[PDB]
Amino acid sequence: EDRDKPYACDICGKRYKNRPGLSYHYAHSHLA
Ligand SMILES: [Zn+2]
Repeated sequence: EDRDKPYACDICGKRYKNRPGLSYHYAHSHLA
């Protein structure tokens, strides 16, 4: 599945199949 969903958020570990999916999570998650 690290083949199918090779990208991951460094804070929560959520896995993503595509970079734009992670990009959106990264932009808006885990903020004050
Ligand atoms: Zn995260």
